[PDB]
Amino acid sequence: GKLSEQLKHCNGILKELLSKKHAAYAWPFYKPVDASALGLHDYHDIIKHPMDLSTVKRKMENRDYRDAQEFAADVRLMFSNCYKYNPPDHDVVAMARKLQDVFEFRYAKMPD
Ligand SMILES: CCS(=O)(=O)Nc1ccc(Oc2ccc(F)cc2F)c(-c2cn(C)c(=O)c3cc(-c4cnc(C5CCC5)[nH]4)oc23)c1
Repeated sequence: GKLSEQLKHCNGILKELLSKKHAAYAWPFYKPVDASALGLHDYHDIIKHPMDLSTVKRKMENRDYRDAQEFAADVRLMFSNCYKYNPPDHDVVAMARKLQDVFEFRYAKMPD
């Protein structure tokens, strides 16, 4: 259960993404997209591999990530699903972008 130095960094990023500091734009990402509740027609046809922060959290807490690139691929998938489904002017796309800017900058500062 001991994380590598790179995955400890990633755990730090995840905790920041889930923190009150980012909650104004992170909240739509805290749990899987409920397509039924939202009426997102054909969400699960268009999005083959759903992802959200609760999923990333589970993988990290269970020590299931093999490396940092796996973590980054999941977080990027979460954002790319959002951009792929939604129109460019939707509020959730703006929120995704704000959260992704936090992620990309912090991830880039991972010790190599
Ligand atoms: C906490 C997870 S949840 O149980 O599914 N709750 C939830 C609540 C609000 C969500 O997004 C919104 C953001 C802003 C807004 F004004 C409305 C939202 F539905 C979203 C939401 C998250 N993600 C990742 C998305 O990609 C989308 C897309 C949409 C969405 C809602 N209405 C549309 C339009 C029809 C296509 C554009 N898209 O809502 C979410 C989810």
